[PDB]
Amino acid sequence: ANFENFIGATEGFSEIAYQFTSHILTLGYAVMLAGLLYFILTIKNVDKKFQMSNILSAVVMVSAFLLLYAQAQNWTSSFTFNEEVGRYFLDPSGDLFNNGYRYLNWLIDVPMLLFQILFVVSLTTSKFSSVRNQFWFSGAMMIITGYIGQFYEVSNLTAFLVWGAISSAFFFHILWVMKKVINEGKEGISPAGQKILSNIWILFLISWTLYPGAYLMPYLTGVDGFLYSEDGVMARQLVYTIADVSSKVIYGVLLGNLAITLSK
Ligand SMILES: *C\C=C(C)/C=C/C=C(C)/C=C/C1=C(C)CCCC1(C)C
Repeated sequence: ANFENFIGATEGFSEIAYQFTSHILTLGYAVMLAGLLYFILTIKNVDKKFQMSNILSAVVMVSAFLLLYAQAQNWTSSFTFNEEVGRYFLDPSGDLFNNGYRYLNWLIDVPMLLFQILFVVSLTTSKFSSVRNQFWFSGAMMIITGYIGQFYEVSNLTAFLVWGAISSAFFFHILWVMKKVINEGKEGISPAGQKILSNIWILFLISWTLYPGAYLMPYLTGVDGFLYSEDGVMARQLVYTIADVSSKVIYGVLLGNLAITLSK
């Protein structure tokens, strides 16, 4: 159904590819647990008016920890070692590699990552509810559309790219609203706070952009290329993990540093 199931059923995964993926996916949820503690223990550092950011971050941590731990458990329990060939192949008796776990974490997270910023920075000419509604509708849509096309990653590479194209449309609209929010939030805050808001915008752009990259990591070097193999799966899962810590944990950390900066 997905690229990881196909490669695991045809050429198979080497011992290092399988060992490396389960390791990156373990490090993935382990830092979410660490992030959950950081946000809980640091709430006393920010004034009451900003604590909504810590709360939102902590709930994202929980969602990330639970679902990413299941994604890892699903990966390891999805392949078995064939001593006769020397590689890990799809196990007909297991439940297969399912991306729905990662895609459900995204759906729960988008509304909270985009909402929490509006609890630290202030808008000027924009309306609070107008920005929030645009963030929730388009953030959900980019995800349900990215999940619809992900079903044809193998079955139909045309629908894979069209759905990913529509999903991107909603994605670039978010970057647009996120840019006005950071421009308005900069007004009336000290130069120190502005610098952090600039770092946040840059981290938001790269981190969220990493996702579509992994969505295409295999079909990047062609239909018979270096990444159209077990290496493309190692790079996709790796890219997801980097974007996962950056867009969820690092992003939330920077917001807290901003809130800390604002109370002076
Ligand atoms: C886990 C938390 C968040 C905010 C995840 C965000 C993920 C993306 C922005 C993914 C975007 C996609 C794009 C742009 C196109 C293909 C489908 C994706 C969902 C991977």
